[PDB]
Amino acid sequence: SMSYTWTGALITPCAAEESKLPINALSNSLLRHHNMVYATTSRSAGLRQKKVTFDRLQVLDDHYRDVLKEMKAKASTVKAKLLSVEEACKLTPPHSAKSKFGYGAKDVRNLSSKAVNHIHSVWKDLLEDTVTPIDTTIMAKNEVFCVQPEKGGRKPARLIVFPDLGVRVCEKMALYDVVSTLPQVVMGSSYGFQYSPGQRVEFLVNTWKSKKNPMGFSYDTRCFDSTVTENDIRVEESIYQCCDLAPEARQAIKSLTERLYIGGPLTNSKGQNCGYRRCRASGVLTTSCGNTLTCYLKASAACRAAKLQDCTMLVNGDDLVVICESAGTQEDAASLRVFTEAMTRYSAPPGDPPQPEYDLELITSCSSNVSVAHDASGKRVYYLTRDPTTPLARAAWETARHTPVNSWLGNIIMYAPTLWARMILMTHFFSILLAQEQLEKALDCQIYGACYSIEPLDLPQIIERLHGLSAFSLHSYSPGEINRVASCLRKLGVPPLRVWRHRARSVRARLLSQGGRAATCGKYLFNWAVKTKLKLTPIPAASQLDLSGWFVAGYSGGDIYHS
Ligand SMILES: CC(C)CCN1C(=O)C([C@@H]2Nc3ccc(OCC(N)=O)cc3S(=O)(=O)N2)C(=O)c2ccccc21
Repeated sequence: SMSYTWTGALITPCAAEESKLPINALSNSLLRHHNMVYATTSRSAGLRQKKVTFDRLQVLDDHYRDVLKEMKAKASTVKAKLLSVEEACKLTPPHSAKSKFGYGAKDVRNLSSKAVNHIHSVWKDLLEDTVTPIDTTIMAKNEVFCVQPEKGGRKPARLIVFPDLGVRVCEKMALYDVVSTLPQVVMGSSYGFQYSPGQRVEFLVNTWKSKKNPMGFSYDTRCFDSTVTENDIRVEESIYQCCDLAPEARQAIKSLTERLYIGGPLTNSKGQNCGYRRCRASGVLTTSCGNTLTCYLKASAACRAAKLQDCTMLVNGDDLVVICESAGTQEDAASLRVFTEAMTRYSAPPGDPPQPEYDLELITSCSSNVSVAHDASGKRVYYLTRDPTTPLARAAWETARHTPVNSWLGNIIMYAPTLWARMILMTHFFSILLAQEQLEKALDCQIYGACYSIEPLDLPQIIERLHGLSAFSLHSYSPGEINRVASCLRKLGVPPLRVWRHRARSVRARLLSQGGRAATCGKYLFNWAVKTKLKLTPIPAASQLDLSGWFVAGYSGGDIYHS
């Protein structure tokens, strides 16, 4: 069973692709070593194709079937509803790719006769036909990274595979409720997407402390989407079908599974046949839910095979971390080899070889790790951080280019308590917003794969709600964290933190002069900058903002808009 077969036709871009970091008058203030930042293009698609194309062997034992039975029993308690055409239409992003059948995303959102009637026709076809493969478009992703020597230096572009807009709206009708509600029921506390950043830290810290002698490890599956087999996708559907569903929903789900999710023909941007997929499509509604379930199933069974004691898992898509009871250094090493052997048999072999870790702060999961700082009272506060290299490289790109998704805003929200987000990201971008008088302008960014329109003036309310008032007063960061940030700044040629402190005093003063919500941004987001701090009190506007739906489920690749 080959993950892909290829015709020879190239993966083509839809427009001009930039690989070199764009530079304007503002670039140098953030980053000096411009040659270190690059974007992935279709020119490296061939290299990705070779990496993602392989034979999958699967050997399924009693542990696997045992866990599946338990998952199905939980799934059987879920009652899910079909979305109406209108409800599905409103979940479509305004700038989502247009249909090849004579309408765009804005037509869908406006409930135009042409769009709605076509969607009805696609739905009718799904109910009637459960065999005919549905067309997909294959594209190379344009993503910004910093060069990383020993990784081959530069990573090839990721492959995105997605069906037509009409099909995407139909996916929503059939499965939006399922993928939003089922994962937490089946996986419980192990489902990562139910957690805000602070809630994730809470879960990780509490889990670590619950063990007598804790040991943890992240498990990196090599090219997870390609490891997903027809079996896996059919198993996922069987889980979905355990739900209390309308007969209509059951038919649509069965059809989508057979015709889209299991595999299908690949078409480039020019309309040429590129080949065939027999693995996970990155750009469907069930991608996040399917991957989390599949990873959870394989990992749970692998934990049993390895006889891991008092196991606790945390799963987000392909991203897996396990915390358990240590049996000793040699014993743990042996246990992880058995775990890896089990995962490999299930068709989930490792990329990075898994290693036991006895320091929670050194465990990276969802590209992030738990670190410790101190609040204004001097009390230890745990928070989520990461290596700032990619965030800052993407911030550099967004400084000189308008982008659909503003990664900097998402990074400020999710990493608000961090040294680097506060000192660099907040300072840099609020200065930009002040200069253009664009503080009031709402910006698009993605949280857990879903698109949100967010006003930067709401940041103090957002940060207070998610991270607490402590996020505005954190100090005395860990030596490891300080060292990592320092290494990043040297690498990228970012001005030292002392320069950022000086700049922040100016940014703060400007914001305070503006009045209104801008003054609140100055007071709260930049209280770290001044030597004599203010009191900091709860914001009345914070409880008014609707933050439900932010941390319920993952929707990466699912074409989801929540506003
Ligand atoms: C864990 C989280 C609190 C911190 C890291 N983080 C994240 O993990 C995500 C995120 N997580 C995640 C993990 C795994 C994942 O796998 C999807 C797959 N199909 O394998 C997809 C996602 S996401 O939903 O695309 N986004 C994210 O969107 C994000 C955005 C801004 C800032 C931080 C983010």
